[PDB]
Amino acid sequence: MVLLHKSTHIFPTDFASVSRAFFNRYPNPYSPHVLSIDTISRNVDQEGNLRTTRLLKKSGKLPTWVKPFLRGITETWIIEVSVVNPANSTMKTYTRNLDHTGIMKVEEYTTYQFDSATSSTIADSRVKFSSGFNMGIKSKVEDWSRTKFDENVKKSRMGMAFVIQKLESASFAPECTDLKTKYDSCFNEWYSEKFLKGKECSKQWYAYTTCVNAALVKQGIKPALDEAREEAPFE
Amino acid sequence: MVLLHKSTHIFPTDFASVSRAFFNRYPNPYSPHVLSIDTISRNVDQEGNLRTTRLLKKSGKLPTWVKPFLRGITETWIIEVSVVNPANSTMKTYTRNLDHTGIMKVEEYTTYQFDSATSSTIADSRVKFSSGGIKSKVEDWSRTKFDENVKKSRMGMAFVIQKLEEAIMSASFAPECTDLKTKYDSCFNEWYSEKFLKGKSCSKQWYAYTTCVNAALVKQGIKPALDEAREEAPF
Amino acid sequence: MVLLHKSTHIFPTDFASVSRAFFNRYPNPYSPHVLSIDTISRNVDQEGNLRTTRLLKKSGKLPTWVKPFLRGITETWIIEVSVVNPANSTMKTYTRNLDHTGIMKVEEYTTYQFDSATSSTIADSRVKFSSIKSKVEDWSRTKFDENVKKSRMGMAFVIQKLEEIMSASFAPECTDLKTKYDSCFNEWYSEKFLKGKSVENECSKQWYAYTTCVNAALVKQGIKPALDEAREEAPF
Repeated sequence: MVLLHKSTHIFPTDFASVSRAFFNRYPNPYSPHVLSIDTISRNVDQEGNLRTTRLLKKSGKLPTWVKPFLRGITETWIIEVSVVNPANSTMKTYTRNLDHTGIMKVEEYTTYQFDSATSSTIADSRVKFSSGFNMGIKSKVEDWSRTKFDENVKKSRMGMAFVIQKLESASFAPECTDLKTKYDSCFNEWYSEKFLKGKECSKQWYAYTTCVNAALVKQGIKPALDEAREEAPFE
Repeated sequence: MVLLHKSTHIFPTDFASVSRAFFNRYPNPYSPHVLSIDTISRNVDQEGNLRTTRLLKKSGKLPTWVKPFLRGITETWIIEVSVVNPANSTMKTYTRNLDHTGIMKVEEYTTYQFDSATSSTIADSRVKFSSGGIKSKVEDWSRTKFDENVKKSRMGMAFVIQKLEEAIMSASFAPECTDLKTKYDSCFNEWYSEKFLKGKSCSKQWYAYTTCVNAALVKQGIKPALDEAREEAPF
Repeated sequence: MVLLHKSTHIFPTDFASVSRAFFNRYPNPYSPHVLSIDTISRNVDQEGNLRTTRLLKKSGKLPTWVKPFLRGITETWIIEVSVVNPANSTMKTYTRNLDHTGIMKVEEYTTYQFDSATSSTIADSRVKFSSIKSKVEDWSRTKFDENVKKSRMGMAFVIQKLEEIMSASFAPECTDLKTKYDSCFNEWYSEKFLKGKSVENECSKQWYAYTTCVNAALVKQGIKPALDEAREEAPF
């Protein structure tokens, strides 16, 4: 069963601020379940657009309709894929869960564009919930999905606003966090001062990605992540 | 079965600040479950007192003792009724849930009074839990919920008061109404603080907003329960 | 079954700031479940170190594997024991749950020390969970990861706030007294004790009023025997 939801939020600020905030959105007080975020790949493609894949870990609980052994708190992984076009001031993002996909797959697409008439950045989100099994509890799944969607809409807008206002996070592998911080800082400067302006972090990136990959080898999620990295969600 | 709880909090500030904060208390980082707040009716009565009814939506979970089909995350609607007397610096407020009432009804009365002698505003709260073999469990649940609510109320109000004193908005349940709501609320807030509370005294903004909300409410399952509740006289 | 976890966090600030923040860490937006914190005992010992025992109450839920009547939201009590050596810029802390210990006991030790090479305060934490093995493991790992995050975010929040809304007593009738005591203590702690200038504050009147109130409330609480028992223990 497939359930679709959609939302629009308008940020009263420039595209550059919104996109930077996206890359720095966690941690914030409105997203308590997020535990870590790592950058898996990043490059500027030949067309001049930034392509990034990130991996998030969160705590959470499966719905009450699942088998009892699967109930309770656990950690889940999310892939996040994005493209930024600095010349057109556009961004597209996609997320999906990497685990529990037979029970529930939740995919979210968001596009960001600038409304010059109102000097604001428009974020249009579409979410697809794909539920595996029970039709007998259709209404319940529906209710659940709506509730999840509504919570996510709020968390997204509050968290982004928080970060935007602040501008004016851990690796899943603690031994990589310091390296991540060093890379992220380098990237943030380059992103704001060079890339978005149409105008450098190789050592920091190398150290960090080597650390993350060594950690990922030992993680059960790696095959699922590799598989998802094969997908082309924007195609 | 009826369980009663009471609490008092003293805000070390003036009535105007506390009352304004009440109308703008959400969102705040201490109340993650609140999803929207709408103004259903508002007027100054012939005695000069402000009468307001609002409608809140929250996410939440029913207690573990309910039927398995009812367990899990859901959304609930809350009615909020208030009277403000600016001459006497008093406010009274009442909330109750509109749905799930067969399982649990939770009613809260709060009075706010300015004590000029101690330069403080006293908030006295009373909560009545009316529950439809597991008495001790219901008691524990009610105590815990109450203690959580006391904390969230004082922390959230303090957060908002501090923001207003040193001088990110709430959603409508109907996203197509949120922008209209923001415009109405802005107008009201200015009138409330600068004119009403000072004894010196938004129709277009109100009209557009309320027309939007009512059109959305027609389509909501909660409308009959809301109408019923609006007939009640909690004070 | 015993499950062990460990973590390290480095705060880019001085020992005094980190230690003060520890005693004022709640409330903060990253720890929604904490409902109250009370000081049960405090003294400067003959060696010049601050010995404190505190009692925290939090809301929470037992794991899904417990009997159905025990499921659902509840309140739980935590003991927190600490020692501060201002001369050496060291602090050690210990927490454990006082109730439900037959189901799950969670003990955490944290040490704070100053790394002069990096001008930072190092916090080393070790957690022991004493308890469907895989499910318990998943639960413990998840709880640990959540707690590591809440601790670092909450501490950073409070440190930043003081560099640039108070906690409740479990007994509401004692909160005002607690605030008066805590304020006095805080001022002394930062201005005198951490600077090696005093082993005795002027907070005795505030302490007396507050502790008398708390103890009167504690007599009526089911947790008192468990608290007394835990206070007999010597975690360090």
